[PDB]
Amino acid sequence: EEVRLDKWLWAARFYKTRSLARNMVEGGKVHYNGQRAKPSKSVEIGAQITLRQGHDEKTIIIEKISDQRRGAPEAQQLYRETAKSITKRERNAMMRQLN
Amino acid sequence: EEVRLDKWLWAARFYKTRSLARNMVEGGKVHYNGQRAKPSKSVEIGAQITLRQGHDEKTIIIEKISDQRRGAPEAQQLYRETAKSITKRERNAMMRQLN
Amino acid sequence: EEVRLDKWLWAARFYKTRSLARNMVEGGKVHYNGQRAKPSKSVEIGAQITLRQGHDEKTIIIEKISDQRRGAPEAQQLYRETAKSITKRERNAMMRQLN
Repeated sequence: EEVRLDKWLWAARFYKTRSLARNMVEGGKVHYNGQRAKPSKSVEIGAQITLRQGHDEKTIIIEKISDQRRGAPEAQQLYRETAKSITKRERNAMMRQLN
Repeated sequence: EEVRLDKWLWAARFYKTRSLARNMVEGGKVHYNGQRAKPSKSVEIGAQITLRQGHDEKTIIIEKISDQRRGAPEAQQLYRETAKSITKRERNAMMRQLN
Repeated sequence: EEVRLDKWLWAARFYKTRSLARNMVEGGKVHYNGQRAKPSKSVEIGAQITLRQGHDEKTIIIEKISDQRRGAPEAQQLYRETAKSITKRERNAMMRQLN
């Protein structure tokens, strides 16, 4: 019911290890509702996370709270990425091919 | 718990002001479950809104009912845009200047 | 509410008849959490369904459980498609007759 942001990011399979997720938050690469955050902050439903994956930026809305890391098909249910983020993500994807 | 459509649209930050939202609903530029509606209609969870935000059309599903207009990061949780609406917005968009 | 994968797929308007839906699961054309399934498997919220529609594949998450096939505006609320599935569809799309 109460889970840390680093934990949650890990449970959602955004980062491979719990350490990587906690390093990523701490290095300011993850926002929570548009701000820098602690990795021990407890996640809320309807919160906005903005995170960096490889070269992508993703903004996702927390749908659900788990402290368990599960198979890929089963982790997706915790979050939806905004339409904003998707189009924006693929537009920069494009550009790199054209470069 | 009971919120007007014009109000909801304002809270969701689709229109900047409440008054413009009611003018938009009155002018048929907003659909509620594929039909024209009154701006005083009480919103439901899981309802379909179709609206024009500029030169685009957006179809979104109400995720959450609030009567509070809040910051941009916090308004996104009220709705998700359909896969249909997204692909279609992007279809017509990159259509406009290659023209 | 206890609903078949069968009925659910039909209620969400993925396949036009209840029989076609039962046939698609039975022919292995529908995955449930990355596996082949019985069309009698009871559907759960947050489950991952991967299905063949046209020449496309779609990955969606169960948002809601209904056993009622309702109007198109009203069915969309049972499910969301992942961003991944969306980009994958349009990638294989654009790539199609651009050929």
